[PDB]
Amino acid sequence: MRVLLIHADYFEYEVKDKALKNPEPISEDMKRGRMEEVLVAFISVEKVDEKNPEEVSLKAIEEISKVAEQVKAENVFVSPWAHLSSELAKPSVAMDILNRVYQGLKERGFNVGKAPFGYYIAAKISCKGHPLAELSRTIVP
Amino acid sequence: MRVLLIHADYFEYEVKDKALKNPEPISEDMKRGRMEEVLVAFISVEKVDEKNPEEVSLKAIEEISKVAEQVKAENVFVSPWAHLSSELAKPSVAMDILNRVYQGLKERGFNVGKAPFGYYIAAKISCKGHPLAELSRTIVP
Repeated sequence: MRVLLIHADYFEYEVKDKALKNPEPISEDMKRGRMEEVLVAFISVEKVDEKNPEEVSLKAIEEISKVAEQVKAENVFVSPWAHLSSELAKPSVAMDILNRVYQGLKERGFNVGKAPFGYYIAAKISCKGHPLAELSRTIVP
Repeated sequence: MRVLLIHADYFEYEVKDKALKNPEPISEDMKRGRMEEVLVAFISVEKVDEKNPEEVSLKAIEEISKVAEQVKAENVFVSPWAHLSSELAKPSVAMDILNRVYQGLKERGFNVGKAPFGYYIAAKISCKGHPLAELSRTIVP
């Protein structure tokens, strides 16, 4: 798993076309979402993660939590992101892990948001620019 | 070299604190910059690139150009980005390659902008959300 963490003033997205034939279904109100003062977690689930969904999820939960605690973000957003890796996991594994990370961050106490899987999405973000505002982490079994 | 390419409605940045003791010097007017309808090129220069600055630069020039031509972006922005790699090049090599890529994109005919090296930078971006709007490429000797 590869993750890019961005401490942001705001992050807003709008779902555009489907990238998969059968993407994640969504209500009208899940097409757009916005959070402020938010640690955005751009997550690229890999093939190698298929071997241990739960361990990988637990590490990602913890690595993301630490940074959010260190930067004093109460809000966290989980986004799927095909763009930190070339060996990517099949969608079942990807959605599995993305939901596990989403749930475990809720369990830690953050106000957590997410984006639907399997779509092209427009987004806008304002990146803060302090020293810990942009971090990347690599997570394996 | 690792590159993330983002086709954007706009990209605006503001230089904040120095990340290096001796960063790239800049006039007042280089502290902020904005472009619209722009292919932003987030570039992470690696250790392995120290071996062939010019080849690596030529490939990056071409890979970026193709995408800009394919997405019909006349504007290209080159940003240094420490966040696509763990084995990063020393700053001399990094600035060397970043300037070569900047110059060669000017030679191709794009209106090209860049950001200063060696600073923490705040930025905002609106990502387009069509299928080719977010691409990553890996470039080696």
